Amino acid sequence: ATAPLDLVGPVSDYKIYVTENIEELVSHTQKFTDAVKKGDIATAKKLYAPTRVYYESVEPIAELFSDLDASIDSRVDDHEQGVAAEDFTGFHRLEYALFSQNTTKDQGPIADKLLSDVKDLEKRVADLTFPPEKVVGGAAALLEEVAATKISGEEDRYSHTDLYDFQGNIDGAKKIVDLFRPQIEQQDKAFSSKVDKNFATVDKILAKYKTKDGGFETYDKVKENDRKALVGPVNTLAEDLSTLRGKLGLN
Amino acid sequence: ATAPLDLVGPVSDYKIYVTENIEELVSHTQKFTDAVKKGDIATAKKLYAPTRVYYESVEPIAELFSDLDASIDSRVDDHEQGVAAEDFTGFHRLEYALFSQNTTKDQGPIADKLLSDVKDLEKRVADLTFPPEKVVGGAAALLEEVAATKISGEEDRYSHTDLYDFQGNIDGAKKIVDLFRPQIEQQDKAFSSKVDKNFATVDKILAKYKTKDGGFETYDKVKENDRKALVGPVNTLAEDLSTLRGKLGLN
Repeated sequence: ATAPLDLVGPVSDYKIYVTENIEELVSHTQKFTDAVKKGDIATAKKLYAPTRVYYESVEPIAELFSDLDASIDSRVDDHEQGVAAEDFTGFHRLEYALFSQNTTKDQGPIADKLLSDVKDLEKRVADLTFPPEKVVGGAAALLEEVAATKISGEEDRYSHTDLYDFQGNIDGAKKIVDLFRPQIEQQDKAFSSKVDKNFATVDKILAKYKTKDGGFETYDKVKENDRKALVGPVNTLAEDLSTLRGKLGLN
Repeated sequence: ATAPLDLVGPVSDYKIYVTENIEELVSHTQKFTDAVKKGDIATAKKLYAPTRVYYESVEPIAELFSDLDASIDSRVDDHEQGVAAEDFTGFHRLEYALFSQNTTKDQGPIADKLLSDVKDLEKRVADLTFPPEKVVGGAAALLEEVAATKISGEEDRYSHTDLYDFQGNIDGAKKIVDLFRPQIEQQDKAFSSKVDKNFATVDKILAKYKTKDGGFETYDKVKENDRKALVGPVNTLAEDLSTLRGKLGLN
């Protein structure tokens, strides 16, 4: 097995990456929740998806905090009581108010809780010794999440900003693969190029829906043939990435 | 003496009719909310629409208590926050849990409040001096509600039991027309025959969707031809019935 300290290079660089994304998450969530508290629906809607990109890019770490992640990011699908669940809070609760209902009424406390929760997450990440097995395992976890809910447009059922989250997951996974390139190369000379090709295929389909202002079209614009073309490469990436924990001597 | 055709007669009889329906509403609501608290989803679903018929038949009086009516019977449409509104309670809040979400989780307090609210309504109706203009105008008020939400199937957006509510509104309006028939036919017997024929047309179409028990098909079963055939009679009735207050000197 591989001693975690032998992976300090890529693990340290990943914590720097996660920390930078978390700093941006906090600053964007401050602005997003301030807009909600101020009743500025248009500004809140514009900030929603760009803010979430920073969370979706660091899911391998955020999901280590199971209850906090649920507070920040649970979907309607996660609640027996649906949209009416008292425990349905965070981004998707505000997504419903802003995009389906066009309101900020009584959303102030939900916005305040979301800001408090992301500031909590920032502190927990600062305190965290990053386990390389969770980092390395995180790329496969991200691609499994893409396969489960993002290809089908089931992450943002009211704003339909799923492509922002999709691209964030992919970017967060590619970052992990890139950082561990030397360690992968020591055991498997062909692996990085194999996954790079499938990442490039996914990135090219996603790029068909980027906008000049720096965003994405809504999910209803994604053609059925592009949706179908994503399934294969995403599944092959998930399978390939699922071998890395073992290959690198972490489990 | 009191004249034999004095309006104190039919208004008294309407309070009896409303009182009898509210007695049934309380007993059925007890059984409906008991099932919700028990977790018996199948029984609660079967009791939902027959319970509501008694409320829908007396809406001219129930809607005089604005906050109570909202607590018992508001729709998602009535809430800026939609399904997540804390003040979304009563029949349609439980309708969402039972029919959309297939759950009774945490619905106990909502069921307790619905039973308490209909018991409140029962006491308020007993204490109420019925305003004769609200009684006589109640037939038009009910037909306007049919035209606004029942004919288009927008009353029960999760259970789709709108035909029960449709028929209940129609029956409650026909009761008012029948009670004031002696006074109306003093003034305009041709007008009364015109109203009866449109009621008979509506009842004949609705009867096409009755089931073997005193039930109705769900709204999706209503053929588009039968929907368009309902539109004319309902709108003629809404206009004709809007003249009753003036015909009886209550404007």
